[PDB]
Amino acid sequence: EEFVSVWVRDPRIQKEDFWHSYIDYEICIHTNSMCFTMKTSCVRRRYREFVWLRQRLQSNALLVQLPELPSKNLFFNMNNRQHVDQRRQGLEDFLRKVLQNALLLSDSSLHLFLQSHLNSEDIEACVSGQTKYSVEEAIHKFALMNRRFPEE
Amino acid sequence: EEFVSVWVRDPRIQKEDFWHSYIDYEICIHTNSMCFTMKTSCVRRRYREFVWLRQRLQSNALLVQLPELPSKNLFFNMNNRQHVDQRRQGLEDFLRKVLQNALLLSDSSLHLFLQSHLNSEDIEACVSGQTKYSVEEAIHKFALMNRRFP
Repeated sequence: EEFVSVWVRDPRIQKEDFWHSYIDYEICIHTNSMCFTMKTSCVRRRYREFVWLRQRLQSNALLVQLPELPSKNLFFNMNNRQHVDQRRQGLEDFLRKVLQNALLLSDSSLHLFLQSHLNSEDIEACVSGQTKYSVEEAIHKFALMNRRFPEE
Repeated sequence: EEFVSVWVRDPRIQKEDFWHSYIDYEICIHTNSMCFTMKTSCVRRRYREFVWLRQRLQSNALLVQLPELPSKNLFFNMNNRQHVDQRRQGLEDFLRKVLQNALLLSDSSLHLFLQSHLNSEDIEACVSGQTKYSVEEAIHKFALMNRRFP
């Protein structure tokens, strides 16, 4: 019987030796549902991308009540363990709830967010019909790159 | 439209401690079909397991002619680059033909052979209903273990 499971884990600093470092997380999906292209996926995303995601979803579903995100960057300090953990929990809760909703499950944005390398610009390009590649193509190409699959 | 692609590659010698040696191969599937559980898979199998597979398939589809397997087995010398290559080619051709056939595509044995770690004893157990886990379970657990998922 159909299930979908999601973990957010493994916080890591990025561009650490630059100005403009940021923290991102790993998002792992495991499902047996027809809804997803891949039954498993791990992808890395940061809070600002979750924000984009939330608002993208909100604007295609005016009547839907999106779940909360955890606290904003302004109130986030990576040296406070409790911060980084609260953020990860919150981002898990957010996705868990989102994924319980079939209308949202039907948004290619969410799928590309979860099962592709594409950033928000390209996601928007892709679901709006303006890229050479389809949504399925992008997802498959991510799995091949990501699983170091040989051949083609 | 739906596609399915298979490669057999990366022959390797397997040296269990003893005077025990064999070659196995990597079998990689890439598909976008609803027929398969996973859209990608890489698993390692050996010639003898193919032999098992072919007889198992033959016996659940008694009206289908199965493509042949490569036939030079006694002769075969795993230190002859060309022997091992001629094999892997044959095993690719075997699977490619097999997969073009929808009756065979609906045999769980094939799926477990391609998308799980289970060996033949367990495959048989599993498709017979004698294991605690289902077929879908075994395939999903393989992908999780294999993709180092938490």
